[PDB]
Amino acid sequence: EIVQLLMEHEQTDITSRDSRGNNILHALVTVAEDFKTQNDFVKRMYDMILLRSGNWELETTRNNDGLTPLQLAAKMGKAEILKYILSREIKEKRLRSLSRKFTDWAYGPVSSSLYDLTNVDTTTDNSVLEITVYNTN
Amino acid sequence: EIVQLLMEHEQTDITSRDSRGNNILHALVTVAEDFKTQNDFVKRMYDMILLRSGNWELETTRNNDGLTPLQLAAKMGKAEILKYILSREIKEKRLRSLSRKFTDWAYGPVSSSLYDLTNVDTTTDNSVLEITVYNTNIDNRHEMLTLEPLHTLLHMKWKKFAKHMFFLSFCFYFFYNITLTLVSYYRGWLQLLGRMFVLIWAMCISVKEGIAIFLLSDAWFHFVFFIQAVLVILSVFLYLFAYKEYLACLVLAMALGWANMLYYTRGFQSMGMYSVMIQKVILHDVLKFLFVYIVFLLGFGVALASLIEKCPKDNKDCSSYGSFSDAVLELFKLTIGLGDLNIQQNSKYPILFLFLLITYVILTFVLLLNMLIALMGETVENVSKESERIWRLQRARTILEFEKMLPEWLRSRFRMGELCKVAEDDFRLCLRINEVKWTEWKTHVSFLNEDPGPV
Amino acid sequence: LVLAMALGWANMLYYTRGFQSMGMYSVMIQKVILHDVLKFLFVYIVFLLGFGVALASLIEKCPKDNKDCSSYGSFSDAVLELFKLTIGLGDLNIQQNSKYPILFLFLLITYVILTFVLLLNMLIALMGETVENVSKES
Repeated sequence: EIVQLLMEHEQTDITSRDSRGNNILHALVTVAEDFKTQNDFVKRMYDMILLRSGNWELETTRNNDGLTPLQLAAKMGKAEILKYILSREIKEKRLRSLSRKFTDWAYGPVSSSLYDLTNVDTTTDNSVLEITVYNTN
Repeated sequence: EIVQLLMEHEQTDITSRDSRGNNILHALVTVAEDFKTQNDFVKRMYDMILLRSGNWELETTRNNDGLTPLQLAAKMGKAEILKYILSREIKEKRLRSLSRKFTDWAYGPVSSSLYDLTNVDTTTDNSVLEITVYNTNIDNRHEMLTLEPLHTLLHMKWKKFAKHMFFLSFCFYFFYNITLTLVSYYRGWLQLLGRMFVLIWAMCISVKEGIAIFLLSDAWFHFVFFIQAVLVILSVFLYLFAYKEYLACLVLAMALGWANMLYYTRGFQSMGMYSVMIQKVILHDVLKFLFVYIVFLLGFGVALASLIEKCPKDNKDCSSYGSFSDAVLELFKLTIGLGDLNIQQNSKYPILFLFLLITYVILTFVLLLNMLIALMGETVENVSKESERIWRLQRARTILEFEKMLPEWLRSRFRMGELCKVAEDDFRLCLRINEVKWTEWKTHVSFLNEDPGPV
Repeated sequence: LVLAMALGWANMLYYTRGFQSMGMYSVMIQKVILHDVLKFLFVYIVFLLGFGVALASLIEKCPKDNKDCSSYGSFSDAVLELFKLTIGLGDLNIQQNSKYPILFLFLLITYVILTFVLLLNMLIALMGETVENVSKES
């Protein structure tokens, strides 16, 4: 409710980066240590916030470490949140641009779940695949 | 309801002590055998009673055995009640003076649960820690120590000093037994000083283990160290004298010491469970096998010897298994797999000889198989759980041994207790802990320190 | 050249990691040789050195101008005999050129027994880790 209030307030700054360089979503990604401890409320908040901000600006940012919150999800052990971020399907035609998980082919129980490889394809200076696989701890 | 009535009556005597010296709370502590059997109603009664009596008088009492109900819980196996006795938080500002579990720092899911160490800090003639750890006839000591304050005390002390002392003693003993090896292998001025150091260190450990025995199988090591040092001093005595037995006792003590090295291997976590496995194996599993193997050995040995009793024909080499000891030696050699298997000479019944031998082999093999099957059955469960618990117990016992070895002033400097103020001019010693809970969101109305931060 | 050759034939296991079954097999090899065995080898070796110096000291009696008359003469030779016995090839007999033959035999037997129970316990620890960690972690 308070999040709804703040994002309804005009003086709010959504894209504000902290002294550590992190943004809102970066914090949440630091926060979700495990599914059992929090009963998975954070994914709901991530979803609500992205639905309340229809831009790619947030996911496009980099912290002072030079990493996307997705890249930060890799640098940490965030798993369920990552399952949500990669598997993201939106029926809303206004915000459908955001959903990475597409479904373009379906005759019945069979379907084509089409996914997005932008920063994952091992192309631009790092990748979720490379980052994770070469990560430690 | 009846309790409410009685405590509402003025003629009641709450502090009344029995012919045994116990009071109300002592009795409940005697009766809390298990959570499952009683469905945990006693904790509720303890709580209601303390809330009906706003004084420290009861828990400050001592029985005729000279023990608080808390100390009585330690001498007993009461666990669930004890978690309440230590972890006690009261939001009521009138009775808040009683609660030992304080929470002075909270910004969110993070908080500081501050606990009280009054009788637990190993200070006043006994303590819950010392009492529990040195207690016997209680198998619940593990769950007792899994609690927050005691566990964190042990860890804080290990990170303070004890690890240094453990590695230190390990180094001393290492150099000691190594010097002993050099001596035993080579038998100027350096050797004399080394021998003097050996005598001194041996006297030290010998007197330590002697005092330990006087204060007296988890303690199996003490007697072993004692026997070692005894054999050492005996070797020294016989060395000076014109005797041939000095080498024997010396060597025996040396090998015994290299065996005692396992006790120092008990330090490491994995090696700890490993050594616990050693002790458990050699205690439970093997002894049956060895006893019964030995009686089999004696039987088949006398059998073979009797058959072999045929005349050697003036040649010892012609007669194998002639001496009973030689026959037993051949059998054990065979069980190893070096034995000499052959059609016997100077024998009346070679067939029966062979058959009895084969039967001994087969029986030994299946017997080995059965110590193995018993081993696996016990291990599948006892291996993981019992190892960690018993290991931590041993760790705690040794830690407290080191802590009791030290004087008061050094102890006073190494105290993990940090004093903290509490309402009503109540000053008490405490151990700060910081924990987190992500599930239950409960606003903190009761907190001592206004400014939420480590300062 | 030879040592590198044998080291390479050992490195062949790394290529065995390709196959699914042999993959989990090689993972089991690595996990075993890392966790289980090192404890056994360290503690075995210290036992070995102790009982070795023991046997050598007892054997320190004069060989009588005959090296063959003195077994366990060199510490390395004694340790060799002990490991040979653990294999099961050792020569067990009443020792000559010895002051305390009974003590010698007893120390030897104790070494055997300790080694055996020790082996049994590493096997215990192995199984205890294998019940769960074998399948999934592999």
